[PDB]
Amino acid sequence: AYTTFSQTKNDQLKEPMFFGQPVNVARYDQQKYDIFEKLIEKQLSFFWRPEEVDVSRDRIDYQALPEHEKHIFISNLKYQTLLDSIQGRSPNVALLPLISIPELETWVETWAFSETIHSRSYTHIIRNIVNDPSVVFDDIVTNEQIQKRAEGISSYYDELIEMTSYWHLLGEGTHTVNGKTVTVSLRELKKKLYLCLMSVNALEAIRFYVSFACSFAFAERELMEGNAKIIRLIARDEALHLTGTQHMLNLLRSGADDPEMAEIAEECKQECYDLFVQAAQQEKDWADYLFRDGSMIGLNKDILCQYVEYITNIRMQAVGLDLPFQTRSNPIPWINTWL
Amino acid sequence: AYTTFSQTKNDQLKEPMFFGQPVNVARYDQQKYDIFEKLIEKQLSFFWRPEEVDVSRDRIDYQALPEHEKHIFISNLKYQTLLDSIQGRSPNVALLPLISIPELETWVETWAFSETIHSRSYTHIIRNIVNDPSVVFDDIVTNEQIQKRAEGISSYYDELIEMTSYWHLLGEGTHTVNGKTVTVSLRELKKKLYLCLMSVNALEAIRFYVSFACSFAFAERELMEGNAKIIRLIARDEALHLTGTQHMLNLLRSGADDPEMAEIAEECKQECYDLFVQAAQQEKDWADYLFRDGSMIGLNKDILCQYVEYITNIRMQAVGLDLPFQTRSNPIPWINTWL
Ligand SMILES: [Fe+3]
Ligand SMILES: [Fe+3]
Ligand SMILES: [Fe+3]
Ligand SMILES: [Fe+3]
Repeated sequence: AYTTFSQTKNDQLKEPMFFGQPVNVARYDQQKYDIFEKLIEKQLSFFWRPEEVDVSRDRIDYQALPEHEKHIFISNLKYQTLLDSIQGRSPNVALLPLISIPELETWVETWAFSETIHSRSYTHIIRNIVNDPSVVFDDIVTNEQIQKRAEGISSYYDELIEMTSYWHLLGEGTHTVNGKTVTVSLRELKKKLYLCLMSVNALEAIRFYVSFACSFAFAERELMEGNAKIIRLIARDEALHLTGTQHMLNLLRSGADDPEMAEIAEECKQECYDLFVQAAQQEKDWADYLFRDGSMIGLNKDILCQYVEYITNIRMQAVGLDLPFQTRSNPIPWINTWL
Repeated sequence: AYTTFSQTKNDQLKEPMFFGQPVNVARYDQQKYDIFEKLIEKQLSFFWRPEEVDVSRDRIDYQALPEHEKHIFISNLKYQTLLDSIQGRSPNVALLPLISIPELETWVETWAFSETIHSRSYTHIIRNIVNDPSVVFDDIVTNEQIQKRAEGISSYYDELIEMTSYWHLLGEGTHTVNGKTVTVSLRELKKKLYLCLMSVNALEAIRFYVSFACSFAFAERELMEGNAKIIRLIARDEALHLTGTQHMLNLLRSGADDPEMAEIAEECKQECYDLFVQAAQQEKDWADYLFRDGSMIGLNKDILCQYVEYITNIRMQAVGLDLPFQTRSNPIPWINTWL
């Protein structure tokens, strides 16, 4: 059974990141892993609000864009909004119940919070460039291309949450539920967690960076400059987010936190590799949708797909996966000005 | 089954606050209840960090305090830390899975986040006034007086979470779990939610304000002035927090959100009244512990108990409960300078 204040006095410096005794006292004078304390402190130092960015020129730019360029821009913004709708809530609902050290617990809540600022900022942008935001927001849910990605990404979270509820209620073992063989295994729940974090790492480290390239390609043409300033702030946060999941995954991998996780991560490695490859392929297929009606100065299906391969290689190496693509230089080095 | 991105395109302006379709798209161009949008905007405008307050003089003050005055101060700070350890995590774990409108979802995550800043600020204070913070933080978990209050407060949250997991997995009905009669009723889950919010409202609106009086009584003597400046910031946040739960409770009460909740709230009213009375009595009994070794200029068991009765009456009226105590003027009007 899960509890919001566990009554056992435990040494929180010896707890594992996940699945230990739920955190009772929230204290910040000591850390098992100070990366999480440093990320909290940095995310707090970055605190920004969308309304401090002038987006008033972007309506004119948007109106002046050719129709296929509107399609590129607004499809990209709808996807970002989709992704951070998930990211605003899911770290809290999915990970918080499983965390057993206070610095990780507070990082996850600071992370999710910073995502709601991202979500609020996409509303600020949408409201300022179209006449009827409802059209945009409704299309996020019903768009065939977008909901393909939503269903895959949300399933990593949903499956972790469902298994968690079974574990908190039933505990480990083979259980009878209405006459069904429900086998609750902590090793399996640990696998769901590790895969979910891998999917979240691809989400922030690859999927959002593909979208940043689209946003900044407009800024390179001196268009949608209010949008670009916001995305600069979002990208600076995203670098913190993906660093956190990088450290979670690698600490789980190393056996330094939980020795059972090290062998789980090895049994999962082909699964994780494949999950990352499928995400990169999905992002490549998304560029076909973005550029279905034509391309724009500085960005097209070919260039963006090169960038998918380039960034996927970097992120996969950083979590110890093999590289799925040929090594290559950055095909859009102008993006570095914005990151 | 709970889902982090529900694929049905729903009119979020017609959803109920709780138990409807989980929020898919996070948008902020429209609200069913704009109180939650206003609270988000205000809490964001208040963003502060504990390290911008100078607490360097408080170690000297603390050292100069007589031993019973140290006991008053540090017991109060341990309780505040206890309470916001719970408040840092519990809104997210307990309420987020049940929310079906985006402005409420984002308020709850902003609320919980602001609580982690409160928790970080108590670490900042503790670290700066004692030599060994571990002694303080360990006593929060093992202190007989403190864990009485922790167990009661956390049980409202824990019971709501447990019933939620049953509801998401099993749905409504009479179910067989390992041969047990598990009756999942949404009417009963709604009752657990409404009582939990009542307990959270007493927590922020009464229990913390009793503790604010203790902190500010030192500031009135020109002692622990760094602590007092932090608690001023915390109290200004707390006024937003309790306003949110006030509106949640009253909207549930009125039947404007969910007509089934209106009749549930009426069937719960004696229970809620009693829960508030028990909390006020617990806070009165806490003053006996605070002042067990003596009192200080401006604050003693009698005065603080008067303030319990005074503030309890105000908060209970604001959520439509009858007043348990005689009407009385504010016994500590100097507290208004700090609030
Ligand atoms: Fe984001
Ligand atoms: Fe992110
Ligand atoms: Fe607080
Ligand atoms: Fe609060």
